[PDB]
Amino acid sequence: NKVYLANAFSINMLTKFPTKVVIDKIDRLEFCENIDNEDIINSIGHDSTIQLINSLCGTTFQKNRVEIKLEKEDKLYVVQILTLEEILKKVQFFEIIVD
Amino acid sequence: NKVYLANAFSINMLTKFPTKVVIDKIDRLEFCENIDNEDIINSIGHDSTIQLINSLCGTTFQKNRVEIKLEKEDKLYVVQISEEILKLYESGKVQFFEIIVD
Repeated sequence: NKVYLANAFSINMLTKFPTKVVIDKIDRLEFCENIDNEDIINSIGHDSTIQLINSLCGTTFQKNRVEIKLEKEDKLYVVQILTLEEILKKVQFFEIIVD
Repeated sequence: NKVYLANAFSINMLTKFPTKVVIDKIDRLEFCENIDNEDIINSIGHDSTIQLINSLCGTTFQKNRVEIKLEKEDKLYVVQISEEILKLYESGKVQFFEIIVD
């Protein structure tokens, strides 16, 4: 089981077919809880994104692009849409689980 | 139920959460067989993509842009884009996918 963070989900991440995926819209509390750990693989490359999540979840990610390829049992966490004030200002958080 | 034709899949297309989708990579034969039908809903807005599909499947779609909103049981057929359109399809950068929603 590996767990990724990105700004979107794409069909291009899936390796095996046919594949079942469960998708849920989650709140900021759930989102910050599950991304705040050592094993999560960050694939968000825009700094403004990286700041937005570091501000709202009090984490320390650095902009790091990776081409992620999801396998059975992998999880993907997605944020969709600076300084503190701006970040507080529209945003959604999703959880994607592969089977 | 509704069946769409698109050039992308997006989380915003889903109406209820949590939701499950089954995704399959299909070949040209199954793709063209499933979109060559009366009640399909064409969401593709570019002419490049639409003549490419028509060339390949022998269909006669038109550039029609729509906001897709998938509910339970709806199906989506996607042409996934990873001179300009021909380069991608013959570079091995265009693939075809079946998405059934739950």
